[PDB]
Amino acid sequence: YELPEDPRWELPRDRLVLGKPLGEGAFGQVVLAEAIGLDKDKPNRVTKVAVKMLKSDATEKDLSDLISEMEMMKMIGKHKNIINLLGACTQDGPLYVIVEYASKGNLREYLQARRPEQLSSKDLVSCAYQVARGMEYLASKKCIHRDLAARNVLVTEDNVMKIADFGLARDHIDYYKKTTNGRLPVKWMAPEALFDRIYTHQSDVWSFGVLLWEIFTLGGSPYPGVPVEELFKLLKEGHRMDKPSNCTNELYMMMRDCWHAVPSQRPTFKQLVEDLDRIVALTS
Ligand SMILES: COc1cc2nccc(Oc3ccc(NC(=O)NC4CC4)c(Cl)c3)c2cc1C(N)=O
Repeated sequence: YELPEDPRWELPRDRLVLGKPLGEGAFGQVVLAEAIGLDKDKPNRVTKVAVKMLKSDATEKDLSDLISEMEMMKMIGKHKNIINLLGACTQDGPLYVIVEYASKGNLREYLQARRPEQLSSKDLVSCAYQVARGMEYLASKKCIHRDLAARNVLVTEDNVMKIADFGLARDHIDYYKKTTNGRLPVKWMAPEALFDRIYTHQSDVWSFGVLLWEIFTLGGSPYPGVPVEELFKLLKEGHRMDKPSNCTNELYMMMRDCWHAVPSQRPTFKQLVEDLDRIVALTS
């Protein structure tokens, strides 16, 4: 275990004041932290940051995984609407990967806590637009998410949506095994991805369809009370979820377009961004 230094991102450990943990192990031992002078221009400023690290009893393969994650972020590059890499502590101690902090939790929790401040109809659509922008970027950089969901969209102090866990490789996951927090991850998967193991930017758009439904149900659980075996039957039968209560016909049509049985007929993020752009413009 000897990691190579990268002076682009390298940060001294003495510049990193660690803090309370974040988000229930959902992202693999993350903590709140305070980085003293990330920006070498203003070196006397603290910045609130998130810091992922390896677990108490992590394996040699877990380290391999965490490095790939770090390098992935390096390559993909910066965008407002994704979790950006800020730095890392690689030398003379455990690996710390420092990323942008998102004060107001994930999107599911964010929406649930703000059920009836209010979110204007505009806020919700604005929020959906932002995720589409973030996904357009990732798509432009050949990056397939594979698990796009409100659970993996974080929200900042400034209410900016930041996509997380995009990329994060692996290779036949168990459909039946749940998120121990209380979630069945297969319900976001497109049929081609679910059945045939074929992940594409189109399969992500299917998931974005489900994410839209999540938004306009203020953190609603999709296919509630439907076990795995039943979900298979439903998707096979061409079943699609009902329109949310607070959700226009235009937006529901967008969901349905995202849930088009034929992958190539689904709209691209590029298109979704443009449509959402226009729709945000006309909303209270
Ligand atoms: C308070 O809520 C959170 C804020 C967070 N802010 C930043 C990063 C977080 O966690 C993450 C979330 C994701 C990643 N990693 C990636 O996004 N990696 C990308 C390349 C695959 C990392 Cl390091 C840390 C946060 C998690 C929570 C929370 N309640 O769970």
